[PDB]
Amino acid sequence: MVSVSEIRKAQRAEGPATILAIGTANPANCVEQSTYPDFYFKITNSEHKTELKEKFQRMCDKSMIKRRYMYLTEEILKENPNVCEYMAPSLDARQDMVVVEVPRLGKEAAVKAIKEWGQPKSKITHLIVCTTSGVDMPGADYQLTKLLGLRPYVKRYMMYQQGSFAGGTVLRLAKDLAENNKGARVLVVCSEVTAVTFRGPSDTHLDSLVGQALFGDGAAALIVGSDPVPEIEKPIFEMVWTAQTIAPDSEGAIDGHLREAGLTFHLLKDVPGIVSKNITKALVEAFEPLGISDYNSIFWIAHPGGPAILDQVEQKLALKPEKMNATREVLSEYGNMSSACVLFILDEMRKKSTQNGLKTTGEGLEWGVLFGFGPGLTIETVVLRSVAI
Amino acid sequence: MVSVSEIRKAQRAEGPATILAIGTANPANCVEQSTYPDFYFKITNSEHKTELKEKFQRMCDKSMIKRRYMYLTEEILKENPNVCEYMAPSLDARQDMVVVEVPRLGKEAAVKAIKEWGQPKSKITHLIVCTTSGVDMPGADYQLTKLLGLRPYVKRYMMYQQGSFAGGTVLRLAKDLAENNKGARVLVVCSEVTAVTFRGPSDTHLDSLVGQALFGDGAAALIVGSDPVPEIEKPIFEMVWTAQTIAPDSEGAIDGHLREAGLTFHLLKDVPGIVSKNITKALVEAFEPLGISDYNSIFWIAHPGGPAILDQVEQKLALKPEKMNATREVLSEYGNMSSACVLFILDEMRKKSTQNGLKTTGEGLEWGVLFGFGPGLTIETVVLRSVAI
Ligand SMILES: CCCCCC(=O)SCCNC(=O)CCNC(=O)[C@H](O)C(C)(C)COP(=O)(O)OP(=O)(O)OC[C@H]1O[C@@H](n2cnc3c(N)ncnc32)[C@H](O)[C@@H]1OP(=O)(O)O
Ligand SMILES: CCCCCC(=O)SCCNC(=O)CCNC(=O)[C@H](O)C(C)(C)COP(=O)(O)OP(=O)(O)OC[C@H]1O[C@@H](n2cnc3c(N)ncnc32)[C@H](O)[C@@H]1OP(=O)(O)O
Repeated sequence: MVSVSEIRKAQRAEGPATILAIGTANPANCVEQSTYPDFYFKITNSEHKTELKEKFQRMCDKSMIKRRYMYLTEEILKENPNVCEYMAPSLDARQDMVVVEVPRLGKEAAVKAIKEWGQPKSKITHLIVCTTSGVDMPGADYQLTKLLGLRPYVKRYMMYQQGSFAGGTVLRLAKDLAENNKGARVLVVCSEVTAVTFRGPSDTHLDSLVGQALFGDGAAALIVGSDPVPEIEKPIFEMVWTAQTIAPDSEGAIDGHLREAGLTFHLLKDVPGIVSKNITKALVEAFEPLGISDYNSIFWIAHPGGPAILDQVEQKLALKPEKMNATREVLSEYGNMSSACVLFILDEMRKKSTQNGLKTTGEGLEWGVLFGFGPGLTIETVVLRSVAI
Repeated sequence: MVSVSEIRKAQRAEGPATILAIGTANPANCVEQSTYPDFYFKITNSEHKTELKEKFQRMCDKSMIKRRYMYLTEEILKENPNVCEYMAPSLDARQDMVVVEVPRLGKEAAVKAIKEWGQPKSKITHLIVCTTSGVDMPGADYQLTKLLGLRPYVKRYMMYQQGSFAGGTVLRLAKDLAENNKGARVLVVCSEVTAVTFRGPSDTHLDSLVGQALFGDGAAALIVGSDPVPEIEKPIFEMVWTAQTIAPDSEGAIDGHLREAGLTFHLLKDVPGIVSKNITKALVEAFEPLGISDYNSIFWIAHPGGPAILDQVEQKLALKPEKMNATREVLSEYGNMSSACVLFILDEMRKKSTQNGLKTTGEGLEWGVLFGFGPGLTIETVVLRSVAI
């Protein structure tokens, strides 16, 4: 009787998964980067560790971040001395913060993205929620469902404790959800709060110190779907091919452990050099099949782990300086927001290109690449195409 | 120049995601249910609590569980008194145990599945790993890549802190991964270890007391793929349709919080009646399109949260007593192993059907249903088609 192949032909979408809307949010508290070392040493009761402040000064001076947005305020840190210490039991206080903040911030971003899209929220068929800050049951995907008033049957993908490469990983997942299901509209939400990682300075874990110079909060939300309705929905970027890989020789480059003292990050190798050394290989796996080899001829999105990863990739490939502008603007204005970062980048780029009358949303170029970098050393690759105007 | 539609048509698979191999593993420590009450009340120094202990003994005797496999032994518990109190700082100790044991026990289940499949492990293109115990960076997905030797460019989906419905989630996931990607072969691994949730008794927290009587350890692994190679690969079940919903009036029915004291679970509503009240809705969403209304003419796989879930569903629907046989038999031999449990039920049903010479792997019937139940209160539905012989 019932035929599965008829069911399967009727059930699937036909074209490429497309980004149809993008919206972001950050916590109100703006933290200036120039005065941060003072603030950070005072609030962590470390003024006396004079030599360690000099090193953080330099790290912030070199970060290429102007400001960061943070849920943690001095009023909040005053109330929490165990979080200002380098290693004290604090996971219950940090979880109370981030199980609420993560979905609140996520909701902000998602309302934005849904207004842009224009279409009834009841048409949202799937939800991906991604965060590296805290875990809970029901997850932030269930909170976000309630907060936004999504249908209770929305199909949910909760991606918890992912790491900084996961803006790449949510795209890679939405691609297949959108593409395999006719009519599917996926609401994608990356929301990262560093309240779980903030800790005091320690002269014997400089790698934790580097983290403290760079990470910032932010959420980004996307509407993803295949076969857009022309002149009703508005394609921004199309996803064409994706990959995930683990660099050779990179065991321990980036690890993070959730413990009683919260999420402690540990940098045990040369991340800038490991990305730069393996990005060519990623490029040729993505573009060799498209016949493209000039990497200045595609538009770029690269998670800005730190400025050094960017310079060292730019140097290695001979990218023109201009290739990393969008990526650097996002790093300057918001710091490293982990998984959300690459999505703020995509907004930046598409906004600048439209604002400035370029021919496509990918800086006037046809084909583009987004890279996610994080624990494992993992590299996520998504190949994009822009959309005219 | 380059055609995205020609790429999209060449990239995607053609037929239904199909389950091609299933392997399971459990810790070697076998815990008998009949004597658990005495053992647990002794190892947690709670033998004065006579009324409570009697309460427990009625839960264990009604559980319909004969034994469970537990990584936690007497020797381990004796080096972790913090783990035997109801609420003592002990997440660091418990994480150390599960960050290692989850991947360890998944590897055992995966090797078994890979061996049944018969093909080179380098043809594994995607890996879904699911667990409610422990979180870490790089994740258990990374550990299992390294541990099994999969290619470094295996596409990973690390599902953390999911809970007990996530046997359905991982199949819903794996269906789109396999269907949208020509040649994709998805290794699926659910591995659950109750070391994060094990704790002593408290008379003001009987809900926690109930999970202590039911949760057990275990991992199950699948190979999922579309367009199986005829006579080289061997289909066991096909997936046809899936759904995830949140039952109405169930906020806080199952909560789980990861804290400095480990994973604590809270039952704030009536789980067995929420499930039973909402299970018919789920069945008509699933089977009305298929023209099927008789719920005894399909085969059944239900997450056994506890035996009252099963008996209340059975009574609501007037299921013959035998529908629930494979479910019940896994409950009896292993207890509630959270996400892994529904996968062990597929294995049991297909092994019994085959061993007894029935016509299909779904007990001789064509169509079946698999249900996952857990935090939300969430209901995961997967519609399955059996395979001849
Ligand atoms: C969320 C999950 C996953 C994580 C992944 C992605 O986010 S932490 C994730 C990835 N981020 C990174 O890997 C950071 C990469 N590093 C950078 O971006 C940059 O190194 C920087 C912004 C920190 C500093 O810029 P520069 O490298 O241009 O400048 P410079 O080398 O003089 O840095 C000054 C301070 O070096 C500091 N320093 C910074 N990183 C250092 C490192 N890995 N090893 C040693 N020292 C380091 C030392 O104190 C150094 O020397 P002095 O003592 O002389 O002052
Ligand atoms: C991993 C993430 C996801 C979690 C989700 C799914 O796994 S823990 C969540 C899934 N499981 C459930 O949700 C609940 C399932 N409950 C059951 O299966 C059953 O009630 C049971 C096996 C525990 C007990 O069997 P019975 O119901 O047949 O028998 P009985 O009623 O006499 O149970 C004995 C005692 O259980 C305690 N008890 C158990 N559940 C109770 C409840 N909801 N409200 C009140 N009391 C309860 C009582 O002590 C009762 O009275 P005292 O004798 O005074 O005799």
